[PDB]
Amino acid sequence: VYPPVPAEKRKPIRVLSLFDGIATGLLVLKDLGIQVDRYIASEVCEDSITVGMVRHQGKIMYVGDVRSVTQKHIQEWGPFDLVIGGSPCNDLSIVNPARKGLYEGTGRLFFEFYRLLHDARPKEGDDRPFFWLFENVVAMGVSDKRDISRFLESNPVMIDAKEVSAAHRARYFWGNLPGMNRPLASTVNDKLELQECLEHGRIAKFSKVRTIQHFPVFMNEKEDILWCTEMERVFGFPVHYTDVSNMSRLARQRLLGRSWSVPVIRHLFAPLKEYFACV
Amino acid sequence: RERLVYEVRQKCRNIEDICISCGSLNVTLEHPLFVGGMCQNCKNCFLECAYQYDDDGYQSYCTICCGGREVLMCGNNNCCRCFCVECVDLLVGPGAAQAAIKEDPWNCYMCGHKGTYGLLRRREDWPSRLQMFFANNHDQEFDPPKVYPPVPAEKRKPIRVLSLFDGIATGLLVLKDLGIQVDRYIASEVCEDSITVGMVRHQGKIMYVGDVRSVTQKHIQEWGPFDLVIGGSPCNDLSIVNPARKGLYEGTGRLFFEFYRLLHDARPKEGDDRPFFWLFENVVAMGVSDKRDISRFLESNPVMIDAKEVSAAHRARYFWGNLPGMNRPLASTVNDKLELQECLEHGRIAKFSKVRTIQHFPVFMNEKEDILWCTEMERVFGFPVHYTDVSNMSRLARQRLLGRSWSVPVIRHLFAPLKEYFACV
Ligand SMILES: Nc1ncnc2c1ncn2[C@@H]1O[C@H](CSCC[C@H](N)C(=O)O)[C@@H](O)[C@H]1O
Ligand SMILES: Nc1ncnc2c1ncn2[C@@H]1O[C@H](CSCC[C@H](N)C(=O)O)[C@@H](O)[C@H]1O
Ligand SMILES: [Zn+2]
Ligand SMILES: [Zn+2]
Ligand SMILES: [Zn+2]
Repeated sequence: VYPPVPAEKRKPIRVLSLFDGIATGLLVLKDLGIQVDRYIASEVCEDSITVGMVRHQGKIMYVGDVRSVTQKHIQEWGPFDLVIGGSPCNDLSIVNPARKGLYEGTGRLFFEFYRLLHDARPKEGDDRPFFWLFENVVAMGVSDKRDISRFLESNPVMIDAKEVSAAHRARYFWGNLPGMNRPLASTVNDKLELQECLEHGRIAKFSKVRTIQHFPVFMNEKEDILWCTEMERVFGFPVHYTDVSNMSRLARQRLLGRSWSVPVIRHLFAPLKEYFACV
Repeated sequence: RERLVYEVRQKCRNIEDICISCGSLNVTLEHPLFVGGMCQNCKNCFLECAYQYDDDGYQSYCTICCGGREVLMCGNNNCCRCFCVECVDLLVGPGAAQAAIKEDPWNCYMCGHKGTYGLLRRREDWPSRLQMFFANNHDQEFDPPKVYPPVPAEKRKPIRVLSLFDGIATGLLVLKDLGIQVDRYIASEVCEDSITVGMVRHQGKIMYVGDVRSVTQKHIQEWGPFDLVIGGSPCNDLSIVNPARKGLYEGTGRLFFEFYRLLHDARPKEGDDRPFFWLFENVVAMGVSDKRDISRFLESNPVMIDAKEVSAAHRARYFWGNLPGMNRPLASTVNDKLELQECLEHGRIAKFSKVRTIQHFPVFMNEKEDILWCTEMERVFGFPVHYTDVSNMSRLARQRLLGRSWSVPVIRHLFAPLKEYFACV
């Protein structure tokens, strides 16, 4: 536990964000009104790059693959105040029909986070505030979870988004952010019922959508999928967030599906306001 | 015309006494863009052909004669004109076309910086003459539309609209933007995506009908008196942009009459002097006898309105109707974006200032050639941001859906004096 820095002394936060996806982290930091000095992001999927580019207005400095980031890169891109990331979950999740393996691909990429975390960490005796967050799914192996806990040298917190959002999104969060254990509060802006997240003219038999009776909606006495803008509303994203480039619906749903739940991430990132500068 | 222009350059015949399109001696008009006379058959050809563009975004035929077998496309940015080899042999000289092919950065004669050549010289008020040229269509003489006296403000009531070929509910959207109270908005449409767009964006208010051909006069009577009937025939088959142009009169022409029928069904009787208004829309790249038959049946003179005046698209459209002030000039408000660049997303730069939609991919982003994004196509046509992102549809379909639609500030311009006849929010 690092002691709080006085308000006049606070500075803009610097974030290294691995497996950034659609820039949920920076978006949440903006929503909290924290000044962001810089936001370095590694990602490989072009659609997600584009989403971040447009929605965050060129501010994000885009890097390539995480495996091309050296310790020299970490040093020359300035000291980092917050390192965040979530390993690929599509291969760990049981939803993908082609489950060739779980430890392959995703597990290797985990260590990449691990490496860069140590690269971004201040030395002992440098008592400057430094924070990190790793995210993963709950449907994972026990020895896998143990090895992750061993390497990050911490105990996981399971947080389920149902407490604050209209999705069943149970996720592990390792990290040293203050108040990562405390209970989740749902603000009035958050929508605990699926029906509030639907478009007008639609009615939901479901109150929650399970995403980690396939088609959740009865509209005009017919069974339909949630629309992309509603999937955004379920996860807490701003309205029409992923409509940037010309991409197919299947891809755009997939893109939204991988992402972090916005009010959960707001809940986690909120006490960082006590350590950095405000807008 | 080779021997006749031989006598023209020998100072024995005036170029203004000869039809520079086909060499006819039956000179009635002057050519609107360049020096010479113009015969009536060439006027009909010019009406059909001038604003016809190929799939490359350049003109389908020569700009001069509206024919030509092999054409010269123009190098200058945003210019889409073509000049066939035959025309250049008279006006610039023999072999000038074959020599002009070899000039790799070439500018066409509407874009030439000098503006003055030997036999061909560009006439100075050509945009004014282009605007006058449609007023020059007095062959289809018709009586002026009946002007209805303004209803006092306290007496005004909410407008009722019958909207055929509604598409994505551009009309109701514009009426909302003008702040006119809408009692009801009956709409016929058949494409499910467009139905959905209207449903969501206009919040269940729209009462959806099926095919226009299932709407009877009894239907028209029992759905209450209508104050405004609007519509635009399918333009995809009339447009030269669709590769599969099987016909022009088939499909689209038949559906035109549907509008015609329901218009008469919705019209008040003589002696019923209640205000009533109607609008029909169509493309400029259409047949002359087609345009005549349309003018004959709607018993009116078309107004051509080009969206370039108020928006970032070349969208030249005919508007028949009796709305007051349909002839008056178009004003572009500060909210409207006359440059393509203002309509782009951040991080993108447009070499183009206008997009021609009636160098295929209009955008240089990160030193690469890309299509406009769907939300930008919405911004080009004046639609609200993220207007067509309702259901889960493909990009090709969603672009197509946007492409057919009416230009929003043009429709705002047309619908604006209806505020003097109906109730406000
Ligand atoms: N080698 C690699 N380097 C960086 N990102 C990668 C990668 N391989 C896969 N990814 C990306 O890692 C992401 C994992 S899920 C990302 C969730 C993210 N927090 C969000 O809010 O969207 C995927 O988007 C995938 O595109
Ligand atoms: N039989 C029919 N009845 C009603 N609409 C039809 C039809 N056949 C085709 N259409 C529709 O007519 C439209 C012509 S273009 C529509 C433009 C409209 N003003 C807009 O703003 O979108 C197309 O959307 C097409 O889907
Ligand atoms: Zn002629
Ligand atoms: Zn020609
Ligand atoms: Zn030119």
